[PDB]
Amino acid sequence: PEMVRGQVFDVGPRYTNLSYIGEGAYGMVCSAYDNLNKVRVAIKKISPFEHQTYCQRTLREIKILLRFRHENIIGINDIIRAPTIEQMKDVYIVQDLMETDLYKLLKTQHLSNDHICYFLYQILRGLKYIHSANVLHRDLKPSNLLLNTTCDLKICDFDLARVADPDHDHTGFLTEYVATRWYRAPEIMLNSKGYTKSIDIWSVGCILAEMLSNRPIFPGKHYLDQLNHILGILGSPSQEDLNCIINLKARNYLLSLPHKNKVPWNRLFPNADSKALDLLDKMLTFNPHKRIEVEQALAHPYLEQYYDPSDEPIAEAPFKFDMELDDLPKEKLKELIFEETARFQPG
Ligand SMILES: O=C(Nc1ccc2n[nH]c(-c3ccncc3)c2c1)[C@@H]1CCN(CC(=O)N2CCN(c3ccc(-c4ncccn4)cc3)CC2)C1
Repeated sequence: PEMVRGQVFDVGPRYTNLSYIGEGAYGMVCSAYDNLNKVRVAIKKISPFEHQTYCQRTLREIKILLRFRHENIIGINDIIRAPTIEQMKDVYIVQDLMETDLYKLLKTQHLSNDHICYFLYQILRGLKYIHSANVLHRDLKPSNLLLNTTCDLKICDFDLARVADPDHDHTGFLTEYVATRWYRAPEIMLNSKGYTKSIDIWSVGCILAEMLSNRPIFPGKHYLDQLNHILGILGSPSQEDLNCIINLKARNYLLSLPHKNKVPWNRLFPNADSKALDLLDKMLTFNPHKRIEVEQALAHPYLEQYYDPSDEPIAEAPFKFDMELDDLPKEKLKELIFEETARFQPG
């Protein structure tokens, strides 16, 4: 078994000639040569079985991507693991190899408007399909948007994805959250568990702003500083939005703040297209109930050159009910991971 940066990649006969891409808490991602399709692929080695939370995230990643088939969503081409549950210690997930991600691209290049427009179109096209399956991505950010030189974009990383549950979205003020700080909607800090589609639209708004200036729009240094950044640009919420805030503590907090005027989008982004900023405004709407939905965003004048509902497919088989992985022990989750990966075994 070949080694990369001091890690055993036991991918067997089908995959050889490895090369390091990146790393994270999840494990390591590498490029490899596929000996059955004759093309280079991405392979990531995951070792989650010692903790329930790592098993939940691994089962979410696998279960969702196996049920999706869309041009703007990374697939899972193969999964390698041991023939028995007793011997399964690692899981290797094989995916299409891309050239870079939007995080890396924005460090080296300023994007023209027509690149921004096409990338935004693909993000929303993929998100329409996700949301049509009643699924929430919950961690959209530049490093989860994969790109190639032909400018194809694919959304990856569904380890925080959940089935939408608007009836159980409520939570208290300043409730802990797992998804990436800078892309969190204001309601996450005020009254929301991130169980509605609107959570993803806010993240897309953040990504659009980031493509317009090569800098994150709301770079909070810590948890409440994230809401300081959001309110710093959006200004004080309206009386109507305060009347929608649910929590006594959230309402008291917002009423205690000095009045702050809205920073105009054309001052933050003086060289941006006016239609891009009108769409940005609608995605970065404070009240999640008034925030634009994915189908409305695709229909916005900024994306009119690409908008074609007949070429923006939806899911055939939406997730009807919640996955219910929150109260399952790590041993049960290992069994489910084993069962979900069975279709890739020889025999
Ligand atoms: O899918 C992912 N990345 C991909 C995919 C295909 C690509 N093709 N081309 C590229 C590419 C990117 C950049 N530049 C050039 C090319 C790809 C990148 C990322 C990598 C990780 N993945 C999520 C994931 O697989 N999981 C969620 C987290 N989970 C998890 C979390 C933590 C731990 C953990 N274990 C031990 C200690 C601490 N934490 C274990 C499991 C494992 C499953 C999202």
